[PDB]
Amino acid sequence: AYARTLDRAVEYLLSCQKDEGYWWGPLLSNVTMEAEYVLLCHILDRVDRDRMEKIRRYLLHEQREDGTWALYPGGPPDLDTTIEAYVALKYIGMSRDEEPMQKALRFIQSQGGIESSRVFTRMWLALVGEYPWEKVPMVPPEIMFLGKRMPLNIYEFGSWARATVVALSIVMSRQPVFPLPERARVPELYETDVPPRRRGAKGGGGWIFDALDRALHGYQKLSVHPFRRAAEIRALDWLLERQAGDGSWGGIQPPWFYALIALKILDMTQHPAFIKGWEGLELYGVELDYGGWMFQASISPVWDTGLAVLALRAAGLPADHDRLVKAGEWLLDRQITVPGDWAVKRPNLKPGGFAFQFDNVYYPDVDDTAVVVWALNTLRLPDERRRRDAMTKGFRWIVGMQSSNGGWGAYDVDNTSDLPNHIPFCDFGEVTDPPSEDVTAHVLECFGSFGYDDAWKVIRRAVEYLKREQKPDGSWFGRWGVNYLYGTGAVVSALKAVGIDTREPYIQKALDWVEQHQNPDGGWGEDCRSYEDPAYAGKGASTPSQTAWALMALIAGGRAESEAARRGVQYLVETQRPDGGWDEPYYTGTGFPGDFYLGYTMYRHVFPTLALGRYKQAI
Amino acid sequence: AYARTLDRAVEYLLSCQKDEGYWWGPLLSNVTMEAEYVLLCHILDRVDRDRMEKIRRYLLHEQREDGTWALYPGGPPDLDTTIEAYVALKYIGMSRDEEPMQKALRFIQSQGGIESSRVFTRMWLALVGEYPWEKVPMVPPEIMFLGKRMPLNIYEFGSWARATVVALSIVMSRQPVFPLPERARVPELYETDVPPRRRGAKGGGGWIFDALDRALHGYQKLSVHPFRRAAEIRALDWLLERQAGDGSWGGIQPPWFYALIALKILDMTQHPAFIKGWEGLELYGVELDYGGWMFQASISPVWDTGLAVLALRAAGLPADHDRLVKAGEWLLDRQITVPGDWAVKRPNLKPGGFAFQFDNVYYPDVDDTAVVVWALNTLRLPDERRRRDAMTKGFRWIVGMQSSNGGWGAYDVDNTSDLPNHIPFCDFGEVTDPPSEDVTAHVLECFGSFGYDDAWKVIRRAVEYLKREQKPDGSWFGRWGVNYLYGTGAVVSALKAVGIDTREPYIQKALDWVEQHQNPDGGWGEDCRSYEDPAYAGKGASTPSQTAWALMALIAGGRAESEAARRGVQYLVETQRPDGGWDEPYYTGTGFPGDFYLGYTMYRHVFPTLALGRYKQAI
Ligand SMILES: C=CCN(C)C/C=C/COc1ccc2c(-c3ccc(Br)cc3)coc2c1
Ligand SMILES: C=CCN(C)C/C=C/COc1ccc2c(-c3ccc(Br)cc3)coc2c1
Ligand SMILES: CCCCCCCCOCCOCCOCCOCCO
Ligand SMILES: CCCCCCCCOCCOCCOCCOCCO
Repeated sequence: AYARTLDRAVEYLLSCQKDEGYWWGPLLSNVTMEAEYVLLCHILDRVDRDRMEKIRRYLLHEQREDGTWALYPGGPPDLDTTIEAYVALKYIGMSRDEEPMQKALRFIQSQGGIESSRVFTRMWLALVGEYPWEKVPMVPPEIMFLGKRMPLNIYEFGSWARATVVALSIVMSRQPVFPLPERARVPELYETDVPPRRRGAKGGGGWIFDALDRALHGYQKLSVHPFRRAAEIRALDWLLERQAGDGSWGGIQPPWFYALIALKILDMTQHPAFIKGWEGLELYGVELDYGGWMFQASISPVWDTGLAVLALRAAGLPADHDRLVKAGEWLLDRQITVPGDWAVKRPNLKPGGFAFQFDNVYYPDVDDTAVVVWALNTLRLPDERRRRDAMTKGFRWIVGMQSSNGGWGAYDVDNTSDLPNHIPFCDFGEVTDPPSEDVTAHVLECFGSFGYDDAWKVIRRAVEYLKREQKPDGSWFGRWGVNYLYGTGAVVSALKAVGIDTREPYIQKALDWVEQHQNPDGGWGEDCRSYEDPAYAGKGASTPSQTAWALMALIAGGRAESEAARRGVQYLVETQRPDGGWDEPYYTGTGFPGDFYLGYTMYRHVFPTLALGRYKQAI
Repeated sequence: AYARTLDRAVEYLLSCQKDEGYWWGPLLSNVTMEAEYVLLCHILDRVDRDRMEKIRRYLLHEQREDGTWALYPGGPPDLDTTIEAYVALKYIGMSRDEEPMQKALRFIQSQGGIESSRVFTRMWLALVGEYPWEKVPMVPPEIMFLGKRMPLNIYEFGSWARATVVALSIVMSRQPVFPLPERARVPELYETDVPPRRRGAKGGGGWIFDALDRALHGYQKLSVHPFRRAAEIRALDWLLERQAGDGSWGGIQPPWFYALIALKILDMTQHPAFIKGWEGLELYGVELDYGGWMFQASISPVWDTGLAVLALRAAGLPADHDRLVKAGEWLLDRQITVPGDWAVKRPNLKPGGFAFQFDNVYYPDVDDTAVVVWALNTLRLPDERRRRDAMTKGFRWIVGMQSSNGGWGAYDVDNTSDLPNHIPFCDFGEVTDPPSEDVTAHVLECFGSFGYDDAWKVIRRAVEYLKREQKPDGSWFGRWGVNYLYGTGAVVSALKAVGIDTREPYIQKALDWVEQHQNPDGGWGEDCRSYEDPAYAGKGASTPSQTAWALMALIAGGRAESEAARRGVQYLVETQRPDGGWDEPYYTGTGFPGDFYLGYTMYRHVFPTLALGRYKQAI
């Protein structure tokens, strides 16, 4: 039956593999990437008329009937995203009249205008002079003086927030303004009567931080700021030391852009670091066949490759298939062997992790490292020496990364401070990197492959963590993947792999929850709204990936030979395309719950293949 | 008569001009450049068999009958240079037997062996483990803590020494060893009976520094060096901030190589600065037609271009010649507009200088700046706006650069400390950058072109400086050009340009000295030995450049219509080649008096043309 579905999915995957031996699907997000890019180009005075064009098609192409842009496809209109896209277009050439500009503007006004947008959005506008800097939450260079163990030192922030904070302190230190031509000024963003509905800090704003900010804005007005000169150079040096190989900073859009702006501010346009950071941008860009151009928030080569392998294996290909060897070899050359920001909390821990992107040595993450190591553990490569060795380093590193609650974060250990969540500046996404169910699950499943079972204390401490984090209805939150279907799929699969008994009560209570959300069409789907409103948990249009996730949960829990089970397999078999792939018009990836969603292009092909590969196993 | 010589020389220079509009002659030095390169490659584990070959041909080709290499062509065998070349060859493949290896080896031994070589040479050997680190003068990272105004803070060193000191403190901090294969070990460098004739610090070694070093090597042995971690990072950041656009450091061989080694030491071979620093090297390399390959100690594009223009103008071409405009435009794009290390002593001084090489913004020098500005002053470019403006900036920068004694240094103001000259480490070349007669002269002649005569206090203070520095016999030392013929030529030409009276006693006493050293063959020549033994001052085989220098001195002093005068013109007119150029098998350039000499490839063509252009003027 499905066997053909598999043979067809397999050959399709293999056809997507690049020459070097890896897989690399693009990463989808929202238009703030390209919108901010346009603005960046203006700040750096490096505008390419042809590029703007391609960007205009894209922005428009992405706008909806109502004239707005959302975070995820088929989602509620987003203010910030729409404001930024609006300004972007007006600068590229559009007139506030044109149909699109019209629809958007009205939606923006019906929301309280610019005064209701996240800090970033107001900050960008502040940068081109369309918003007073005084009203933007202040982050001082002096934050660079806080010690390793102090309230709000930069290492109390998540890796992704950290670099941004550093780069920004330099920018906010100078509060520079790069005026836009009159043709693009957007005063109309204020022209509204609706009351400005301000978004506050993630965890609520104590009156302390409120005061402190006003404080800082006042100090900012003084004529002399002693040691500021030094605080800046401190930040700069911090940035210069960490620049990634591709010229980015962390391989993520934000800090990269801010860092570049900051160098511009410091008259360092013709310094090696600036030049490289600038040229690097192109690698993250993508030519859209309909004429547009988009910029990736980040890139997932390693990750894509890692899952690719595992899927193709669980599928059927030989642990030494010459095409998988190409990948295995490639992966080995990726292993990070030098200290990263994580060493600040683990000085005696030997380097051995992996990054998400191509060349980002200071920020390996547990998730990638776990999947990669495990994927390798399933291959037989020529140099069994290096494979054995690689694995062991990565493994040890993963173990040394385990946090205090027996769980695993993504980039740091016990990056669980609560302080950062209350600053006025932090009103978007996550700011800290605490342990999560999905990463912890992936780790356990990694160790699982090696055989380490529930006996080992490390594994237990972790299971205890998961057991305590389970939800009332028996599901598990999905931190980096939409959502409960993603998490529950992870945990169960993991627990199964570490020897735990699939028959336990809590396990059964999870599998039940799964069968319970199967859509009429036989598959499963969970919409990104499930982060904002619970009624959506496990509810949504069926997708190949999410279906594949629920299947893995079922296959692991023994219910492989179920109705719901065989039912979901049908869905995949039917919905598959002639070429072997699958379609998926919905995002199944999560950047920040409720704030930033991602579309992992390869998910639709790899997870269905891995789920099917594992079903063919249960028989 | 000579008119043809000029026409011929002119069209020749014009044929040497690159497309972009500049001139760029190679820079000759000695084999330690290529020898150190070989070693560098070994340290970085990046050896290209093919390149090694090209370097062997070169090394050999440069060796002399006696089996030694000298600093300047036709000079006494140099120990350090020969030791380094020896080791280089042995590593590339030579056997201690072969004729070349034998002759060299014996010369080395007849000198006390390795124990008689400069610090650098022993250090390089220490790096590959052929010499104990304990016996190498120690320079600690902690030097990074001395304040702006303190004994031996890094800004008390000359720009070229500074960067090296920083990069090295990191290296000496770790005292790393990169072993050579047994095949190349050079124990035989010790096998000698002759007493080791040790070279001491430039200005003498007080017993203090002697003790201090011993102190440091002791502290080096401790198990804990508090804050060293930070001293290193201070150095690292200092380097990271100053890397040049081409990836070099200062556009000079030394620090660039050391910095690269230092990054390697810190596991930063995957960092942008290193990759760029590494790829940058190729630009300084040069394919030799006989199969060899050489590496330039530095590059003189700006300088060459600057003089090229002036010569072609004084010769005759129109101030708006389309071919000179190409140059003028090019030069404008070169002006440095950001703070350099010089700002540490001139914070309120506006940037406006120029560098020697292509892209080296933190180290513009007075010499280049003066020649460039002045050369522009002689042109008529399309955008008279930028020309007017640029000049002004440069001018101001030059003025603000004048030191305490009315003289001008090269890179810094009053970089005249005496402390650095006594450290055990500093046994090679110059370590400080004090004012010199030639630079000061070039500056005066620059201003001179504008009009600013002796009235202006600036000019006077300077003339006073020169007047006091003149030698007993009426000559002027040549700091960056071999030597008295170079300096005296500069000064006199300058003084003439600033309105002074060529008839004065001291002026006449100079011109006389000139006429007095004219060689029988009608030309002038001064050998590089004139830095070690006075009997050589103004003595040596005639060269096109030095002849052209003495001519400018004579033409300026009114004695243009002299015997010696017309006599020297003959020399040039005759010795000139059929193509238009001139030959010059001798170095006329000076890096460090008595320690490092340079061959300016373009000198032989430009100065003769400029001297001839100025003779055609006196009629
Ligand atoms: C899929 C598995 C998740 N696991 C953990 C691997 C790591 C993935 C990379 O995680 C991120 C995490 C954050 C980001 C951002 C981003 C976007 C906007 C802001 Br504001 C800040 C960061 C852009 O790309 C990102 C990628
Ligand atoms: C011709 C005019 C001189 N004027 C002033 C312009 C500046 C020229 C650059 O001066 C230098 C000055 C020093 C160096 C070194 C060098 C070589 C060995 C060591 Br050790 C240290 C530096 C290599 O190249 C150099 C070039
Ligand atoms: C000069 C110290 C070299 C020793 C490196 C250990 C650094 C420990 O990391 C602590 C914080 O820095 C995070 C890592 O990325 C650092 C890059 O800087 C490179 C070498 O200092
Ligand atoms: C963050 C301060 C930036 C202002 C620096 C100017 C300081 C005065 O110059 C001191 C000497 O250092 C030379 C500066 O240029 C080198 C690179 O350092 C980068 C920031 O300017």
